[PDB]
Amino acid sequence: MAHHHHHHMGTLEAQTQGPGSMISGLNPTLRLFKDHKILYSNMERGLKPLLEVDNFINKYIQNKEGLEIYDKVVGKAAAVIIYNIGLQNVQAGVVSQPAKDFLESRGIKVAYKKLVEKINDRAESLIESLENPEEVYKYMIKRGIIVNNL
Repeated sequence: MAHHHHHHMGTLEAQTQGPGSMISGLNPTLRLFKDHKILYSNMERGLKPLLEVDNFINKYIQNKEGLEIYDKVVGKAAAVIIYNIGLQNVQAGVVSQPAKDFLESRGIKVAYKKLVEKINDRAESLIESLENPEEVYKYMIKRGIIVNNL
């Protein structure tokens, strides 16, 4: 038994396709992981840096909770910033002694390298309570170690 079909006009009107993507041979010097698995990949310089992905962590990263991060150099600015982000699992290539100390002191599990005892910054010998990142942040402007440029 066959069925006779009733014909119908297509009448379709589609929309433009979205943008593609690009890579850089420099590779993501900044990175986010979950269960050591690559969650996200980013640069600290260029468009959408470590500063901007911080400036909306909550909005960009829904899974901020218990997440891991990777950076280049944990200086004073990177110490205050990582503390501002509030991540418990971090990795870096290099780290300043007061920075590594502060991170491990907050109970942040970190993987990084540098053999030093003291970075010559006068805030250390002046400020009694190294609890508040805003005290050192001002001196961080004074020495200008907020910009990653030697």
